[PDB]
Amino acid sequence: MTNTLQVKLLSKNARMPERNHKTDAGYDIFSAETVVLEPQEKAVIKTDVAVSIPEGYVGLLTSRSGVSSKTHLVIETGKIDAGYHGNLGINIKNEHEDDKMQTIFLRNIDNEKIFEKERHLYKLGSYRIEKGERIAQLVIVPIWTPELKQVEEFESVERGEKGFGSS
Amino acid sequence: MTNTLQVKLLSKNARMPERNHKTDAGYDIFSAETVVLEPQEKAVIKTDVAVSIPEGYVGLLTSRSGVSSKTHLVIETGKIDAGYHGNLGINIKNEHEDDKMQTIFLRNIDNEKIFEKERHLYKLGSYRIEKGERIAQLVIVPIWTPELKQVEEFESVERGEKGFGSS
Amino acid sequence: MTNTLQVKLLSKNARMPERNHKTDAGYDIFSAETVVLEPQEKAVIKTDVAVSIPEGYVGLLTSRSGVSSKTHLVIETGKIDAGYHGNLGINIKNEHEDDKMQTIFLRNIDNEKIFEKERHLYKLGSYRIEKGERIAQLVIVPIWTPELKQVEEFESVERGEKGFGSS
Ligand SMILES: O=c1ccn([C@H]2C[C@H](O)[C@@H](COP(=O)(O)NP(=O)(O)OP(=O)(O)O)O2)c(=O)[nH]1
Ligand SMILES: O=c1ccn([C@H]2C[C@H](O)[C@@H](COP(=O)(O)NP(=O)(O)OP(=O)(O)O)O2)c(=O)[nH]1
Ligand SMILES: O=c1ccn([C@H]2C[C@H](O)[C@@H](COP(=O)(O)NP(=O)(O)OP(=O)(O)O)O2)c(=O)[nH]1
Ligand SMILES: [Mg+2]
Ligand SMILES: [Mg+2]
Ligand SMILES: [Mg+2]
Ligand SMILES: [Mg+2]
Repeated sequence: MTNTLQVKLLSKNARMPERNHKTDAGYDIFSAETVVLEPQEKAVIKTDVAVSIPEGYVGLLTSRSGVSSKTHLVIETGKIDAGYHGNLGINIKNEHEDDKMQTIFLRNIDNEKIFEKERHLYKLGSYRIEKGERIAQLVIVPIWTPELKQVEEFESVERGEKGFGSS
Repeated sequence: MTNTLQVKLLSKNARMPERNHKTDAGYDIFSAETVVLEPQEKAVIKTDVAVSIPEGYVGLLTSRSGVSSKTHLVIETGKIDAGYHGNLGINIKNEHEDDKMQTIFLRNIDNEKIFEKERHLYKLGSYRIEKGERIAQLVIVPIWTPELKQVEEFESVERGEKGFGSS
Repeated sequence: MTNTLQVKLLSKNARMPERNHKTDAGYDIFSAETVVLEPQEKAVIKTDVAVSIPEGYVGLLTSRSGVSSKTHLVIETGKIDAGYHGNLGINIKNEHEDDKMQTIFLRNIDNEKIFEKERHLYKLGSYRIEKGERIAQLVIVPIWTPELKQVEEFESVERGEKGFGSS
């Protein structure tokens, strides 16, 4: 049949993607690892989840408005090709500045201070993404993949070359 | 009928979205508030506009090439679910560095200095987004929302696990 | 016929976009110029390539997971309107911090040090994008462009106003 997406859990640490509502457009993706990201630090957070997006579609592995509005964790949107059967990685950076100051509080993905019994010194603006937290979503859209034809001029001429804030 | 989108203006400060051309793919969104963003400062700029995206679609509340190329104002693309009837917020950050230096000129969304009769000291790289300025656009695309089926291996095996700059 | 996209090479420095696989969702875009980007520096890298996206579609000129995961080069996704026949520009920023330190090594788009016989002093975190390197991709998706109808309340009431990390 159609209207079905294959998903493969690559470890015990993985979790099956879930739609929040029937109305909602994507599936929440869970982190399969606990990671501390210092200011300006980049990482590819593993999900231990693979999918088989069929042809004529592309998967947008993208941020959640809750995480992106509350924290300086920035997720560059991954375009999951209709073929990539590997481990989905979340391309992330802590875009907080490295101002050289210290603190004893990490911050969670809701920007709340993490209280812990054992005291540790962290760089200010550091985040902990915990195993099993919702940090991304996958929205699947159809694509158009025609063959390209080189030309010296186009088929028809109103917008033209105007762009980059021309109105 | 179909081919119609409901829009609700939540205040006098709101404005109806507009297509720039017939050719263009999205609707320009207007700020309903005047906001100053210092370097590294994050905000959710209200539009006082709500919409009812019908099911099988998602709305991409996204940047304009003019604003994003000229300024360090970065808009994280919001995915407006086919259901969210609330106030559309523009998830924004001033990604200019906080170098500790001062100036008397704010900068507008075209990166032009704002001249004002009364002198004030601002942090360098600060922006003023004025009420009624075009700061974002909404592009609506169809989505594919199938039911997920867990598997141990996929239906067919060429790309495979290769990614993250493998070619 | 349909299922064809017109492309126009605006100079000798341009190159025709290419699909990596048959499975893949987009066309790799090549830089038509050699550019050095210092920390925090913004640019619009020219491709010397134009396209005619037909109506009912939009082109996402977007990052590659290889470049974005390995370097601090951030590409803001351009929405190419179904009409824009101009030179496609890659809206890019070097999001590496300006920590005031120096080095003799530029970095390429794989984050590898560039060894050169003549010694030069660069700012730390500077990148060289060379003419003919793959720095972006174009994914084309269909759009929905209805006429807007203003209302005081919506046609039907479960999600409602809930958002920005409400679950
Ligand atoms: O965030 C991401 C982005 C991409 N990917 C995977 C999916 C995609 O099929 C694959 C390659 O994506 P891109 O074509 O955008 N990156 P690049 O062109 O550099 O790699 P390749 O040379 O393999 O195409 O990497 C992720 O798992 N997470
Ligand atoms: O920039 C934005 C992003 C999202 N939104 C709204 C639209 C969407 O329906 C809602 C939730 O979007 P996400 O699912 O991407 N964020 P999150 O998953 O954190 O919130 P929720 O738990 O409500 O799904 O927030 C905005 O108004 N502006
Ligand atoms: O990265 C980009 C982004 C946009 N563009 C072009 C394509 C698009 O048709 C045109 C305008 O895009 P936007 O509507 O998103 N920018 P803006 O609304 O500021 O400019 P205009 O006033 O011309 O619509 O600029 C690029 O070439 N590269
Ligand atoms: Mg959600
Ligand atoms: Mg526009
Ligand atoms: Mg920054
Ligand atoms: Mg590719």
